[PDB]
Amino acid sequence: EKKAQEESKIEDVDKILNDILSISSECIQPDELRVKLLLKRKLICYDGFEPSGRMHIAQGLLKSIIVNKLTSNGCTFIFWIADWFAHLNNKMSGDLKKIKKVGSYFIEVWKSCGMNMENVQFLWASEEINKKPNEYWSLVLDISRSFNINRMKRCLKIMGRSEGEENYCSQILYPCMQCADIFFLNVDICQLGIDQRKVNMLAREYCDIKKIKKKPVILCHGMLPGLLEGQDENSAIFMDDSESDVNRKIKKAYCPPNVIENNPIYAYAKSIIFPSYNEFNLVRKEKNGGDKTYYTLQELEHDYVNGFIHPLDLKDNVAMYINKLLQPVRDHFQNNIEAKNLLNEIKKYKVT
Amino acid sequence: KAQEESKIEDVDKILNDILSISSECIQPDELRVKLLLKRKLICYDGFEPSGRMHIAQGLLKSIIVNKLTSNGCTFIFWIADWFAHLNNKMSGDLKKIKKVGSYFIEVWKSCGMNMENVQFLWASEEINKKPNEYWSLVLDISRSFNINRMKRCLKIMGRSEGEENYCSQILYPCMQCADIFFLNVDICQLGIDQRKVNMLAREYCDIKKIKKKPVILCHGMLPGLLEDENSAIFMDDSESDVNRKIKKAYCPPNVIENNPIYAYAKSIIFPSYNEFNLVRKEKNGGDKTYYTLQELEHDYVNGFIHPLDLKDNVAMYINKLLQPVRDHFQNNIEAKNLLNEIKKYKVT
Ligand SMILES: Nc1ncnc2c1c(OC(F)F)nn2[C@@H]1O[C@H](COS(=O)(=O)NC(=O)[C@@H](N)Cc2ccc(O)cc2)[C@@H](O)[C@H]1O
Ligand SMILES: Nc1ncnc2c1c(OC(F)F)nn2[C@@H]1O[C@H](COS(=O)(=O)NC(=O)[C@@H](N)Cc2ccc(O)cc2)[C@@H](O)[C@H]1O
Ligand SMILES: [Cl-]
Ligand SMILES: [Mg+2]
Ligand SMILES: [Mg+2]
Repeated sequence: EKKAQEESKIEDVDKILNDILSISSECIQPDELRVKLLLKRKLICYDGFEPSGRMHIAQGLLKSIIVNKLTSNGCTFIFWIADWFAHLNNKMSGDLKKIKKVGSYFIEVWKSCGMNMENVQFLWASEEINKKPNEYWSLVLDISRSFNINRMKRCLKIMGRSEGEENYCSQILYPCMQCADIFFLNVDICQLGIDQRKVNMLAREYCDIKKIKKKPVILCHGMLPGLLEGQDENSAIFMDDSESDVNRKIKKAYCPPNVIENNPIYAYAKSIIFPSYNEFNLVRKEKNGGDKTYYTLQELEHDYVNGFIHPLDLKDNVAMYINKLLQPVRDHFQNNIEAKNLLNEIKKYKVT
Repeated sequence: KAQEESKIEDVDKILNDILSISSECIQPDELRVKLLLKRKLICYDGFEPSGRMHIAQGLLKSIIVNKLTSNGCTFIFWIADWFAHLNNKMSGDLKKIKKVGSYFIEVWKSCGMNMENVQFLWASEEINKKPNEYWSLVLDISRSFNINRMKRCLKIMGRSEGEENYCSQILYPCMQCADIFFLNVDICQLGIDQRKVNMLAREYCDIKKIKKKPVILCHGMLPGLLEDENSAIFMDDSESDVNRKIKKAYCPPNVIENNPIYAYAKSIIFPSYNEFNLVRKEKNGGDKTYYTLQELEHDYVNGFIHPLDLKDNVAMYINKLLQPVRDHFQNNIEAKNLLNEIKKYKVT
């Protein structure tokens, strides 16, 4: 009993570790993630969002699957409404009133994205920062003392900017603040897209500079590609798209036969549809011979390169399953009259 | 009647007194407009608690502040504690920075600034009272200027572009620029080494279409004593320290430019006594009382005043002006322990 209780505990951490890594395109030190799973408390994870218009399905549907996997494995998750960051980054022409409306719309979508809200929080940056402004801004100032300008300009990607354009001082303040959020929120796991990893590597550098041994674990998820080959409004599906809009965008999306690399249609099947249902039921023509079910990811790869999966069949299955997962969101913005007028209000905004 | 004619008399008199502080006031005509809107203008200067107080920040500041406050203005001493930490002063130790700040207040209250129209404000304390307004302003300023434009303000921190440029060197001038608006400052009265960030604040007004623009009233920099601790006189120097540093100081004959000894006589001693009594042996020219700066300058450039004679009187005058400060830190026990504490601090 005394020995058997140790063996089950070790295998318990091993399986929790392995399926947390399954949703990560890359993890900065899986050995550190195992150490954090051995602590008798829940791990704090977070992702941050600039309210700058309609919601990408990666931020609604893809996020719901990741947060569900983390909260079922001893983690709590924070949605960070980066309102002040969107203002600093000139989103919505910097209009703070519009940013807050888009933030409220994001929370309305997330609340009906099929997530489990028992261990999930929605926190607003400006609210939390002004609750403890001495601690927060002292962190920001101490981070600015630690890195030079060129080191910080390597984080431009986290705000969708580049060195080719005019670099405003806000592009130095922004990554200092995002880096400070990681410690301000006492985050254990930084669960953001790979486009944010530069500033998360910075936070780990800051721990070694300041001799902080509680370094955050970076658990970056891959970026869902654009629908067109080599990746405006038709580049991805959004949470408010209708059943007709999804079918139209998927129909003209890039889906090369017998090839899965850079295939956004297949990428939707692997990252969105499959983890939602834990299977993929490929329905086909009325008599040609379809309605087949898959169960793991490895057999999905082997059969698309095999030719048993036609492009029109994969696209129509992807488009159909995307519409099923989006229907709880459409139903909420149809029956709940207050959210319906909220959606109509933010759709009249001009995307900057 | 003739009561309107005496109104321009009062305004033009205050104009002349205030404009005498700076050699290049940014638009004197705007200053006259501010005085007609209200007499109680708000002036400020800001200080990093980074060690012992330079006499420019004590004896020279007192000359400037009392000129402004006697004309109905308010003067804010901005004890820039967070800026000193951001600039790596006192090894960034905030507890020692606060200690130096308290010592700065004790010097100022004993060298002519214990008065109702002077306020001692701490940066961290005031920012934390209205943090949403302050930091929103810092962020909006950062959105309005690019990196190269902000790196021009490096001089306000005592840095240069040839050294390693940290991100704190971008945040610092954003926060100093915000202070001008946060404090509702009418007149920025700082040394000319701070002028570039004040010009930035006026650019920010034109970008934001803000009509209330600050007037920049920058005073000249006292040159350094050398051509460390000996490159300047400090408010806590003893008589022997002042005499030693003056004697070994730079004082080129016939040349007043970059002359710290002549600068102390012209900017500190002459305004304090409305004269300069040059004590000399008869064979060296004999005692002479200077009533104007024009004759003082003419005599020095023509060789009538040898540098040794100027040094001896300047050192004697500096020691007489530091006497209220010394008596305060010698007699007041709590001020004595404060100075003794900050003396053993290492500078960085
Ligand atoms: N196609 C895709 N596939 C997979 N993941 C994707 C996307 C995508 O597409 C996009 F164009 F909409 N975004 N994301 C991910 O969603 C989240 C928000 O996105 S964001 O608004 O851009 N956030 C920022 O810019 C961050 N500086 C905001 C921020 C601020 C302070 C913090 O303390 C933490 C974060 C981040 O995690 C992103 O990685
Ligand atoms: N030799 C001299 N002759 C004539 N004036 C002199 C000096 C001298 O010598 C020196 F080395 F000690 N300082 N000053 C003047 O004293 C004051 C404070 O000086 S400081 O501590 O350096 N503060 C800074 O630099 C400022 N960025 C701090 C600051 C921060 C936020 C604000 O909202 C405003 C200001 C400023 O007005 C300076 O011009
Ligand atoms: Cl506030
Ligand atoms: Mg007072
Ligand atoms: Mg004599």
